[PDB]
Amino acid sequence: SREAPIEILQRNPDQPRRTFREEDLEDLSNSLQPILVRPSPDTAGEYQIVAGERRWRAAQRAGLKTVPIMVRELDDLAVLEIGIIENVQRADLNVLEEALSYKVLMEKFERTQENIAQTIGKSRSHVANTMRLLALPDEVQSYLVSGELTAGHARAIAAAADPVALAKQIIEGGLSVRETEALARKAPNL
Amino acid sequence: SREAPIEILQRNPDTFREEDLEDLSNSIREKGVLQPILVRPSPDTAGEYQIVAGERRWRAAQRAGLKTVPIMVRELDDLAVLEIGIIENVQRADLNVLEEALSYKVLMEKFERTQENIAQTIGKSRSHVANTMRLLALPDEVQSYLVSGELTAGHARAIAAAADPVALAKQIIEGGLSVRETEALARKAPN
DNA sequence: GGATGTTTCACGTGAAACATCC
DNA sequence: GGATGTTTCACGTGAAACATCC
Repeated sequence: SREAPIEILQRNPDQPRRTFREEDLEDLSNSLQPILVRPSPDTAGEYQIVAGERRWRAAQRAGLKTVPIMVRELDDLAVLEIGIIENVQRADLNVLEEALSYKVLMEKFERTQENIAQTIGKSRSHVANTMRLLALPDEVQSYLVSGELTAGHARAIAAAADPVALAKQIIEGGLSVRETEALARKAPNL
Repeated sequence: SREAPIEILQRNPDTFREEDLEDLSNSIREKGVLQPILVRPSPDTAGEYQIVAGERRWRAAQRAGLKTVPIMVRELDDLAVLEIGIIENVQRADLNVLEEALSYKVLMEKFERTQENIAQTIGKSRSHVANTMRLLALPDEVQSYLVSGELTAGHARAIAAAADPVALAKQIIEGGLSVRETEALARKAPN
């Protein structure tokens, strides 16, 4: 890990516009984990960030003249890929955003579930079940982000026919996940 | 600490997480502002006060719809700055359970806060605050297993009240027992 | 009665087990 | 056979219930 001026690092225009909560950044600012960089295609002696955009922003706030980088050369697709795998590992994301990240890793980057799981540190089951939530009706996906349903609830009624009817039953009756599992079990499937 | 209308307080002109504020709001809703707000006479108004410490609970009380909130006309004592420093550090949530327990013990002893007070402040439940602190009563051996990972909070908490906890900890690790199992183990201690 | 000490157990998670597809 | 699709259920957390102290 080489020391580098904070001036000569730049964010990746290609990988989507990451925004971070002021609170989280003010916290980090106030708090020596190297930033993963690669030689800048735009400049010559400058580096581009592949991972650690938060700490970079935090270091700027903390007023450091020079910040620890760790360089490695990397295809534009590899930097897109690491960008998504980093974003998932952040605990900020919600389950639908998390599922999309898994779908994109699997489609556009031809990764196996088992691959994604090993990479992101969860289990394959989890990766699989998370993605399945994208198959749910819009109505049911609304309840997931509103908070009216939990992942556990939604996942247990994914395989049912007329999930919306079960979701309504769950909310009205304030049912547990265990209860919904028994409900969906004795209901037809599509 | 005199009770004062929420109307007559104002912020220091020189972000708080919705979740955290909704939580506090609801605590103040049930138990009321358990920790006085430090104020000083308003330079802007005349009969109004300006807040020196407790902007969060003020905002929380407004959400809870309290007509009047407990104030204390007082400046920031070095102990007040030590106190805020610890309460901020706990809220960060980077810290581990033993560090968390110490923070609660110090808030309770050196700053004479009630468990219920600490809970409302830091946003966990009283039980939790109580049970977390109890882990400090465990032998060093057992506290080692908590940070090593060999035991979980749930395990340790369930054998705190036992005599010879170390013997139970050894039983747990050797037998790879669940928390439910340890609860049944400790339950059949004689008393 | 209200602060503190301790136990009990319903909860959603998460991954292992099982089922089906490629 | 190994990836993927889905179900089942053991797990620790977390907070309400219970117990004890002043």
